Amino acid sequence: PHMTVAEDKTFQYIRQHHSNFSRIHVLRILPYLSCLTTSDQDRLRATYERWGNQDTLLELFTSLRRRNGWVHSLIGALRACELSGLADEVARIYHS
Repeated sequence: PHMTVAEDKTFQYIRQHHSNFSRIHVLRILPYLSCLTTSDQDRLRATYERWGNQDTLLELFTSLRRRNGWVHSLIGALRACELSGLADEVARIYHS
């Protein structure tokens, strides 16, 4: 019963507006996402190498969604990676 209404709403927003998020660079954002496990990190770096940014970004969001507090992890990480506008939009949806 983990996932909250706000989390789901946020995930669905990112899904519907995925092209808004295309300038995330997966490799740069990964170490900031403290909600990911070391195993998650390992797998996502290896996924990136094989499939590239665009497909790995899809996998990143579904990977995030399985973890505690991913929304706030993502918001923090977006700010840390010079994407504060994306952070603001995500926070706005979460609190809506």
